[PDB]
Amino acid sequence: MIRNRLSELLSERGLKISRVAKDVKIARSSLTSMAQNDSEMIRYDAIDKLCSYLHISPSEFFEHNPINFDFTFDEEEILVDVELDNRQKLNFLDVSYKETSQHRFIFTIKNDENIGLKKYVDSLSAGLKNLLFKKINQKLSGYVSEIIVLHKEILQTDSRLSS
Amino acid sequence: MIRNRLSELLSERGLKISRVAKDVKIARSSLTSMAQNDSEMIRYDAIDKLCSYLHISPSEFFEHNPINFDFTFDEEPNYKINDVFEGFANITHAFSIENFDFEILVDVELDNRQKLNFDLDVSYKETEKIHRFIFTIKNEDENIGLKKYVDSLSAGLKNLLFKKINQKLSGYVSEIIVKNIDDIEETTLHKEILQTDSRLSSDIFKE
Amino acid sequence: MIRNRLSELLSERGLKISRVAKDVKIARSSLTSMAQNDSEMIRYDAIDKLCSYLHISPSEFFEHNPINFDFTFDEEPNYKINDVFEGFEVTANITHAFSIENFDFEILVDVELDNRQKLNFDLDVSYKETEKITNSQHRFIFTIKNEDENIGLKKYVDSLSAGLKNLLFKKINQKLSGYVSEIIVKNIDDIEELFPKSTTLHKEILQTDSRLSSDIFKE
Amino acid sequence: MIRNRLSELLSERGLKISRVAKDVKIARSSLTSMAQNDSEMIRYDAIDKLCSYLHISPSEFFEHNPINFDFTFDEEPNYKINDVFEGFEVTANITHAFSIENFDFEILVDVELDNRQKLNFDLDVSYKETEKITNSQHRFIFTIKNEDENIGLKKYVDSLSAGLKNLLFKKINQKLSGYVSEIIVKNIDDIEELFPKSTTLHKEILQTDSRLSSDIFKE
Amino acid sequence: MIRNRLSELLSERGLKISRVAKDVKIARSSLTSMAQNDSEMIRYDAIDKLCSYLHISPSEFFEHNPINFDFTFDEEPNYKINDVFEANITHAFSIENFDFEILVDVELDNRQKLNFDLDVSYKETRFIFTIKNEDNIGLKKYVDSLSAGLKNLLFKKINQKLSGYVSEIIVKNIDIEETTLHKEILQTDSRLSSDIFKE
Amino acid sequence: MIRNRLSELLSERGLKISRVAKDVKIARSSLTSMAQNDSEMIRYDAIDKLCSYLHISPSEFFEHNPINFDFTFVTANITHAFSENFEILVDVELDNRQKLNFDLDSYKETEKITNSQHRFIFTIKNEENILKKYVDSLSAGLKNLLFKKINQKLSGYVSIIVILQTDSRLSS
Amino acid sequence: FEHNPINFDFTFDEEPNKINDFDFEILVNFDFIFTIKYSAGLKNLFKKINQKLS
Amino acid sequence: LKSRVKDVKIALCSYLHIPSE
Repeated sequence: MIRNRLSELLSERGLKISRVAKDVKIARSSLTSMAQNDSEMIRYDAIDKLCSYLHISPSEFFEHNPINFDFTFDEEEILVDVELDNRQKLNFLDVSYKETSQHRFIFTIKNDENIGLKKYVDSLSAGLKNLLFKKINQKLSGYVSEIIVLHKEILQTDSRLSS
Repeated sequence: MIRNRLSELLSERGLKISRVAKDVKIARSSLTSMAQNDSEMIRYDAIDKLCSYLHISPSEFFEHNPINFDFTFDEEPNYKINDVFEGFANITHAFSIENFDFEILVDVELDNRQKLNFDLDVSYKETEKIHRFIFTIKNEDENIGLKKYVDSLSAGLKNLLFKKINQKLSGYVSEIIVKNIDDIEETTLHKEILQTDSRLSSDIFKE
Repeated sequence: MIRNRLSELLSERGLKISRVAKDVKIARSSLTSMAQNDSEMIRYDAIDKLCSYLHISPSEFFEHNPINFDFTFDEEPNYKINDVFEGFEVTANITHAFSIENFDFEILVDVELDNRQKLNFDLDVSYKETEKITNSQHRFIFTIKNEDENIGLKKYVDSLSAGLKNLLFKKINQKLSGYVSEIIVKNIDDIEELFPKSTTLHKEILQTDSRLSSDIFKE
Repeated sequence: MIRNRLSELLSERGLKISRVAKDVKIARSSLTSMAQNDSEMIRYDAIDKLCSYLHISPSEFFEHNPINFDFTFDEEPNYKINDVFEGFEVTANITHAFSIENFDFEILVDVELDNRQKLNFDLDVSYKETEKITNSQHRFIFTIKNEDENIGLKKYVDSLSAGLKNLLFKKINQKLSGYVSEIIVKNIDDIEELFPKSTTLHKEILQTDSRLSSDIFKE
Repeated sequence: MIRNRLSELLSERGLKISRVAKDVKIARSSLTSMAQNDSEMIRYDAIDKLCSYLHISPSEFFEHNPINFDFTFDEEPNYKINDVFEANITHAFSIENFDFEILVDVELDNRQKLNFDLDVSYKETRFIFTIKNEDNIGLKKYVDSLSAGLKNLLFKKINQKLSGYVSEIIVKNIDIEETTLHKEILQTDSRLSSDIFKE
Repeated sequence: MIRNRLSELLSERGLKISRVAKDVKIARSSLTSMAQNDSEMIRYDAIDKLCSYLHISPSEFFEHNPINFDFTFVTANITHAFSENFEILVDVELDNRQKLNFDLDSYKETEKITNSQHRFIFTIKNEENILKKYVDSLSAGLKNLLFKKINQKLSGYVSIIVILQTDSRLSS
Repeated sequence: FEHNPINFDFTFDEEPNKINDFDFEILVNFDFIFTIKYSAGLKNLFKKINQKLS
Repeated sequence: LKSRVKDVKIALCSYLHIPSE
């Protein structure tokens, strides 16, 4: 669980993406992608150029939490595996379709044994939780569209969870 | 100036590339390079995995100093190459250089926007055999300000800077040399020139 | 900023363009271009002849202010274009061919002083209305949407003289004209008139020019 | 006469051509051409950048003198050329290909002062010998015949400064070399060597440059 | 400014082009053309025969004055022509406004050269033009100095050149055949009427 | 008999043909031809520009005399090419209409000062010493012009032979 | 056979060295005849390592 | 324990503490 903090810092200091790109000589698209926790790799040069410009040590740019989450699906259930440190691996479910520019199916988990999992999710900070929420949805949405298969409308459609 | 400070941590811990490779499912080949500070891009999954396995925080997996050094090489160098047919593996048998002088422009940007500027001049000295071309700066008294800035850095950053500048110097010399030398069939002469490297020795960059 | 004070000198001394063009042996077209500041490169011989004929040292021929403004426009703007079918073919009129709903983009200005320090101001521009200068030509009129936070730019601009401010005002408008026209031409294709010397919509929209009225930038 | 004083300023301030080119974002070739006076047309942006970077007004960037010299070469000279045979092919030594017996031409100099009145001085030049200063490149030497009846021209030239005098000398020699090389190449055809990178006689003679050495036109 | 004085001499003597053409054996057309000061070249042979026949010195034959007038016409004129679709030139084309600048460069006996500038505007219809600024009085003071004959020659030169600039512009801008319109305008002339060049 | 005194004026004032041509904007060849009394027709513009430049009235430019004269008729070496042995009817029409008539009648010898120029000396047989008094009164320039004209015309007639470069001399 | 409450994980290096016309790292958490607490029936796992080297 | 019994690393005796059955 790791995330950038560029989005916030930029909001706090009042600077807009446009100036940041011109001053640090980095393409707008890459800088925009790096601020939403989308890119998978962060070029070292980018970290040094930004840290120098925003006058911040790399302590602020990166936010880390040792707790990790593992998700597993079959080819036929969201098998989350809270994996805290000390190799204290744990296991936690069943979700079923409930109801249906933005088409969104609201699948809903329906199961008094999630009390430990809910406590674990509550501990994560706002940004990491938002990353976790985006990650769980992205994974399921990728898998769900496979069942439906010109314009590939299903690809644009995503899934949703609630609990 | 940013480095990854992986090797240091691993040594004090007492582990080895081999163990970590499996303990955290990271290709042995990649985990090797990322330890020599010589990989352009680092992924996030690596950061979290390594930070957790060694119970550390990102703050100590990175070292950052505001000063940045940029190196622009000369476009018109004064060089004489004397094709020697006798002898050709030796390199000295294939070609020797009477002279080779070019100008290095170094720009040092401090924390404050202030952009101090320094100028350097380099000259061919001799050919040692570890072969390795050796180049030495001419003026180190009119340009001592650069030396003060280089020493203010830590050991790792200085080592990285030295690795970078030496590689860049090797690039200009090897590329310029390959253009005015006739290739001879054997590991051809051109291939031997490419593998060759050059080192700059001075008080300003002692290590 | 630098300019050729040829026009002011010619106006003051009372000479006309033809008399000078014939006497110093420089071609009229080139001389009348150098009267304005459209020309990019000037020849040494022209400077020598014009300085000798008018009894002036090169100090009075050039006026230089150390300040230097830079202009860069937003790469990804917001534009809304509605196709209008009101019989453009019969009469070549801008309003008939199309209408503009909303046009928003960012203009970043980077005032650089004589000192090595560099300031930074931002400007937001919006479309207001199209106007009729001649019954054959029109000029779109935009307006800056933030003047309470950019009083500095007004303070620095007013430090210039009349000619250099005229030169700057021409530069910003000319750059705005090309950028706005390029977006419209890329978005909408061309239509030719029914009765032809025939002029298409692309050429007509390329010839037209924009303007950026604002309390800060005038004259 | 007018010249750009970039070289003297760069020498005085201690800066070097490489540093200036990187700082003002101008290609080194153009800047080193502008260091001399070979360039004919210069850009406004170059003037602004170089004046801003060096903290100088344009009054110091240009030096101007109202005087103006115009040289018109004769259209009918007397050329005496012998096609000496000495195996030029073995070694490209110009003197082997040919020798000059007697080359005489008339140079008409008009000196236009700041006042509308103008004077007129006439000069006669003759061939003498070949300097052979460099084994690869030889320079022809010509001397002004009448110096006693043209003393007035010397008085006027000495009123100019060092740089403008240098510029004047560069012009008379460059034009004299073009007039001579053109005449010589018109008289004799070309011969090429078998063993090269091969250079013909035409190309070698065009490369060869002359020089007019006399007290009036010193330095 | 140089003119031949043959026409004045023949009238005072009492002869006529017809008589001389036979006495000096010179073609009648050539002799009568050389009599109107409008031939570009005079042959050496002609001077000796005529000088001997009239018992006159060459100095009497030629009249010379140092002042030289050079006229340069504008290259960008304000021409506005109203086309009429109903030969009489007044029916083909009618001129609204035709304004251009004439630059005059009087060269005195001394090397010093004075400069005067004149503006010319269309008045009515021989397309008669007139000069806007007559005060530019320095040019007039000099025209008066020229003798009676030389002044007439200068007036003829300006009138012919004016026709050149005008006719060309009009014919090169307006289209017709019924001696067509084009063959009429080129023949049409023009005259600059004002006190400065009064004849 | 009419000639222009440009050459004498240029020699007297010290000016050279090169400078005069540039100042008066007249081609060098035309001015050179005019300065040696060769061209047949001349322009008014040249007369005015030259007179103003030299500050001279046309009186000095032209020299005229009413007396007129009328005439009526193995190797590349010219001498070896051909190989044994005409009368000239001259008049002296005076200004008073007192026309007079003179008769002069063969090849005497050939003299070539140089290989480049061959001259045939057609000395006159002296068939009227009164003609000679008339030629004497003339000035130097007009007499030289008369010599040049008669030599040119008679040489042209003799080059009968058809070689062209060679010129015939009628001397006495 | 005998239920074993212990299983072993062995992994050699992927880059061994020596030839003429051999030191490697075995991963088990602990770390020509090549030399260097957990019934003798099963112990005879030893058999698997034998085939591993050759 | 069902897909859930992954921990076996197979697309038991020491895993569920059961030759036994």
